[PDB]
Amino acid sequence: TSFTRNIVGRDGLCVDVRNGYDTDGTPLQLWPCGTQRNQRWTFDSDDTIRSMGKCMTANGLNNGSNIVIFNCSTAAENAIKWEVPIDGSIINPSSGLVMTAPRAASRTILLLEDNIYAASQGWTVTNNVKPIVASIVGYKEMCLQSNGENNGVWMEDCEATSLQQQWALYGDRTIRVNSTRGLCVTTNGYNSKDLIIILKCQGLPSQRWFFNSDGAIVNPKSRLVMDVRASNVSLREIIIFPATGNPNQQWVTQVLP
Ligand SMILES: *[C@@H]1O[C@H](CO)[C@@H](O[C@@H]2O[C@H](CO)[C@@H](O)[C@H](O)[C@H]2NC(C)=O)[C@H](O[C@@H]2O[C@@H](C)[C@@H](O)[C@@H](O)[C@@H]2O)[C@H]1NC(C)=O
Ligand SMILES: *[C@@H]1O[C@H](CO)[C@@H](O[C@@H]2O[C@H](CO)[C@@H](O)[C@H](O)[C@H]2NC(C)=O)[C@H](O[C@@H]2O[C@@H](C)[C@@H](O)[C@@H](O)[C@@H]2O)[C@H]1NC(C)=O
Ligand SMILES: *[C@@H]1O[C@H](CO)[C@@H](O[C@@H]2O[C@H](CO)[C@@H](O)[C@H](O)[C@H]2NC(C)=O)[C@H](O)[C@H]1NC(C)=O
Ligand SMILES: *[C@@H]1O[C@H](CO)[C@@H](O)[C@H](O)[C@H]1NC(C)=O
Repeated sequence: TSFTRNIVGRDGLCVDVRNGYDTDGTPLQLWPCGTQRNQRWTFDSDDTIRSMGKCMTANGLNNGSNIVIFNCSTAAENAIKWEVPIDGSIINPSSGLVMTAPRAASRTILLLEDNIYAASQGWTVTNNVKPIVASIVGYKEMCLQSNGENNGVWMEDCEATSLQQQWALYGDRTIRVNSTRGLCVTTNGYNSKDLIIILKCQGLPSQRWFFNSDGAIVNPKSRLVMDVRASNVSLREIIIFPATGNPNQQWVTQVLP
């Protein structure tokens, strides 16, 4: 079967066929999300992703190769097949390379690159082109809360009026301070017990997260998950740690009004 959606990525911008041209070889880029046909992507059971009747195509299968639109019947078969890993990557199976936005700006051209699980490599296939705004409820039914740039995140009693408990879940798989959307939940390293803080969004692997089906919030590069340190909310420390399924690693999003 087939179905059509937008594809939201870095900084909440959308995958867009540049200038709305359908000529073979036209690059894909980031552009602010809308309803224009050059942002509407049809996913077919043959693993093609189509816009304006043509296919998302790797113009080469090397690190740094450009991704373009191209006639689906004349492109190389290997170059038009894509899958959508549950962590939000868009992968070309033949090469193993993944769709990447190398800069945050509008008009950045999308490339196939080595998978480093970067936030620049995160995408969401959806008709809602706005970030989802939610509280993140965890251990002891408390809420995850921001506390400024460079500072730790930590747990507090949930309050409908606390803006610092309000998170924008962006299409690039970043978790952002809703009121200050240039700031990202960031692990301060990839090792167990590294602290989770807020830092300027930079596309990094340390800023990419995945909400899995076991109630964990996973950092794909490290493999490790958000953890209320020592099950002790008074420490005011959230770390990354291996997944245990314990109550201090369970989370659920609660959509905000
Ligand atoms: C695949 O392409 C990437 C983008 O060109 C390479 O990473 C980039 O390497 C640049 C130096 O050549 C570096 O200044 C860029 O910031 C970096 N981009 C990022 C953020 O990944 C990548 O090169 C590998 O990784 C980089 C960071 C260095 O460690 C290089 O020595 C590595 O070769 C390319 N991968 C390969 C396998 O060449
Ligand atoms: C993809 O490239 C194909 C090969 O060049 C195009 O099919 C060819 O379209 C020609 C111009 O319309 C037509 O004279 C040829 O007979 C046909 N060739 C073959 C081998 O089918 C194709 O065009 C689409 O498909 C054809 C069948 C017609 O329906 C066209 O009007 C379609 O545009 C190219 N696809 C696209 C979307 O451009
Ligand atoms: C989250 O932050 C967003 C962005 O600042 C807030 O959305 C703005 O809200 C005002 C008032 O309703 C609107 O007029 C703007 O159009 C909104 N902007 C955007 C870009 O969406 C939002 O209210 C915040 N809180 C929640 C719960 O979503
Ligand atoms: C939790 O952390 C606080 C703050 O550091 C500390 O005073 C308290 O003793 C800890 N509780 C436990 C059970 O370790």
